[PDB]
Amino acid sequence: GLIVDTRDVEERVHVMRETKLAPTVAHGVFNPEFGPAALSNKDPRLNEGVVLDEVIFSKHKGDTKMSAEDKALFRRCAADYASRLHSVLGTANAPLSIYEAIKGVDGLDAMEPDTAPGLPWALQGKRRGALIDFENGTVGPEVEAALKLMEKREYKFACQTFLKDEIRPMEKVRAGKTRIVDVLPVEHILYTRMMIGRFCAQMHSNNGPQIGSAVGCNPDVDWQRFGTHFAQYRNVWDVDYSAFDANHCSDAMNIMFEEVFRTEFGFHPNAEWILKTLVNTEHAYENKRITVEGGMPSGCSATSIINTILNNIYVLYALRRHYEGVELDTYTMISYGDDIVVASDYDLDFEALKPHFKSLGQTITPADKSDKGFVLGHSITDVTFLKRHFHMDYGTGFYKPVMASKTLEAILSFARRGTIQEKLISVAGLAVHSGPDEYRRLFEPFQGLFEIPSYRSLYLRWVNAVCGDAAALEHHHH
Ligand SMILES: [Mn+2]
Repeated sequence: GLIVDTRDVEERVHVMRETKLAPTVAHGVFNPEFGPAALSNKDPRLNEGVVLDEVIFSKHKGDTKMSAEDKALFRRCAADYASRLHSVLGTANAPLSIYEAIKGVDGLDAMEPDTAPGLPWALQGKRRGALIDFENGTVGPEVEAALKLMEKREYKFACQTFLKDEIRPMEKVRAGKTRIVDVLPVEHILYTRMMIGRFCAQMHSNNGPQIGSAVGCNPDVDWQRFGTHFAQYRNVWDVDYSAFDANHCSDAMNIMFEEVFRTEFGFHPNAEWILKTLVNTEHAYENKRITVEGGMPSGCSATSIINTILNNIYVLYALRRHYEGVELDTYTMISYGDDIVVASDYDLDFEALKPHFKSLGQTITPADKSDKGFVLGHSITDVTFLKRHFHMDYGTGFYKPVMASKTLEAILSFARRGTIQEKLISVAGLAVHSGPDEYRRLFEPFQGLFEIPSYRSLYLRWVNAVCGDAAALEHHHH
């Protein structure tokens, strides 16, 4: 994004906090090169010269204005992807009711009752529950008023910069690279869900290579589906971006919103409008108000879907900008936000695509260090996706999502107080695919103090999850 204005105002929107994460018993055993992100400039771990807001907004180094020709190409790619998307999902894209937007529907989680309400409510000491009845799925007069402004396209708002309390590599922690959540007003999230939540629900339910989206997938179940699909192709590329969300140019965002969320695909006219309010945004950090043109705000509602859609269009765009005769069946891919796996039988020169991604303001690099850039010949078993490898389970012959042990060690080394038992059961679901020896080793520090699921129990759970028929078939003989 391009920072076009910065000004100081009277109202100080607080951003500095103390971490809720503490080391666990596993920290002393694994000693990970990971720690809680700095949530304050006074944090002693920070390097000299580090000012949080400067580092946080340093990713905004311009809004790439695409040529007329490139925008035309982009719109064709956006429309072609949209065509695939709405062919698979259908056109049942009318607004959710206020009740449905709050309470959720099949394939769309309910709204969080006690997360940050955003501005100006945070400054007024009003929590989300003061504005919305999450039990009954109704809204108070303030939100009702705001919804009318959105209906009339007169609604304006500021985003609240919220520091992400999370574990990061210590290199990034000390550099002040604390990630953020751009907290939009609760009514904006509500209306966005009203406008495109039905579409988002359908995206989740139809996740896969066909629509190029893994959003709403269950890695336990879907690694078999994804792994088997990508194993059929000669080439598989693990592509990485740098600041994917920040570098979405306004042209790309606008054109995507225009082609994907058209009224002819069942959307209300304000679906495009409310999405377009994400393009030029004002961000509150303490007394500073920073206006950014371009880039996707780091939200938690429709952000992953939007980023996933753009990722799909980018690949089509880049390939078509370099090669002639490129269509959606020239390659295959799946994406979750910035994360992406691409495959094709064609020897696609991904190194040569670099400048074409650059015309979108995006910088692509291979997942591995840089073996003289991108290369052909890699398979599904070489790549990572959602921090998970595609490994073959010897017991079943199904693909399983295997996380690196150092990742799991880092995850296990920290936790929010009072949540550890819950976290361990969750992480056990991730760790089971590493095998019984590694599973045992990872949870050994917690044995006795907490209930650790048996490897056996999680393996059997997984077998049925990935293939119920296989689980059944194993009981045919004594
Ligand atoms: Mn990657």
